[PDB]
Amino acid sequence: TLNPSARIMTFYPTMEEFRNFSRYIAYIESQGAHRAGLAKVVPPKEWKPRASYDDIDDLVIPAPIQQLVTGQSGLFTQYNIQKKAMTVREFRKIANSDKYCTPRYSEFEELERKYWKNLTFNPPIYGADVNGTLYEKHVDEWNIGRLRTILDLVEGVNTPYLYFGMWKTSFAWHTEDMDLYSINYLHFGEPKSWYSVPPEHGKRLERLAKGFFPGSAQSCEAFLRHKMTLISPLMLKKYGIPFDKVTQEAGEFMITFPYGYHAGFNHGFNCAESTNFATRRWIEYGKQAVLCSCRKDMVKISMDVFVRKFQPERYKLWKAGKDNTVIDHTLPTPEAAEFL
Ligand SMILES: O=c1[nH]cnc2c(-n3cc(CCN4CCC5(CCc6ccccc65)CC4)cn3)nccc12
Ligand SMILES: [Cl-]
Ligand SMILES: [Zn+2]
Ligand SMILES: [Zn+2]
Repeated sequence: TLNPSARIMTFYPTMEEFRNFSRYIAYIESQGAHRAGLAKVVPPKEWKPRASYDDIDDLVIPAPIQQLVTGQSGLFTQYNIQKKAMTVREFRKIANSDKYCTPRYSEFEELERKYWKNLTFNPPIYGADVNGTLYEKHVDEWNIGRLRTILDLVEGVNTPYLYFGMWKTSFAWHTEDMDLYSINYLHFGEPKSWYSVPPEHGKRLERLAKGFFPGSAQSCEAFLRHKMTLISPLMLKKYGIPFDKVTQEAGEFMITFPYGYHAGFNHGFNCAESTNFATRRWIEYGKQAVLCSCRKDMVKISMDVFVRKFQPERYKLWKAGKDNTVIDHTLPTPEAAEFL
């Protein structure tokens, strides 16, 4: 009944609302935010995670990736080529050069058309998965480095990663590892555009992708976890896959929800910080997540600790294999009770 449209919702918390992260996640779920699989949270103007970003020029990007894209007719495969380490200074120079800078554009629709028309040409460099934070030590509100969710019970899923983008750099269709939530903050720079498929329609996307990449499907059941498959919004529209789009601007947060498929691209030189987190609602998703058998650096979490603590009644039944729980993607987290 809440957000029946499953459209991306935007939230504007006051400084008071913003102070308790986990409570605010529970609040947005009470509002139906989770149904779209992606939500935007604009922080109060007074909030800043770092005073300035002018001291990061010598920050090392250990493994930049040149993103080679192959395909046609809205279906593409992205291949990553690891390049040697570069500084933020060397990266920003390449990002803003004539070769790699953002093209001239009026409306977003124009930039998006240029993205889908040129993604296979002039492969850009993505300064992705840099272990680190740009948050100052004293920042207690929405600190990606120290979120303090139930995911902390596990103790690279709890650690922050930095992503230095340039025009046309992309993230392929995927859900988070272990079908967890994620938080993404755009520290500075040019926007980041996102596409999302509601969790309730996530199996329709997987079936479509399997139909298009049968070689990839037979090799690995969870082949989208490789984060190599790019599918244009027009292909999604053509095959009746429901989706929504949103542009994230500097100083805004994006939340991805369990089993929320998302993809997107960077408009130009930017920097985003990201991590995974959990709520009590996630435990069932973690228990039922279809994982990637083959690829290296694929995250796996032992669910045992979570079932023992939050589902003790179900522990023996689940470990036995008799746990037949069916996930209702429309239900908010149990923590959302105080708002319902
Ligand atoms: O703007 C974006 N850009 C890039 N990526 C995005 C994105 N996601 C990326 C992942 C995979 C992150 N994951 C971290 C741990 C790794 C880094 C290297 C390593 C080594 C061992 C184990 C794990 C890992 C693998 C990789 C998930 N979501 N979602 C939304 C937005 C973006
Ligand atoms: Cl800069
Ligand atoms: Zn993601
Ligand atoms: Zn695999």
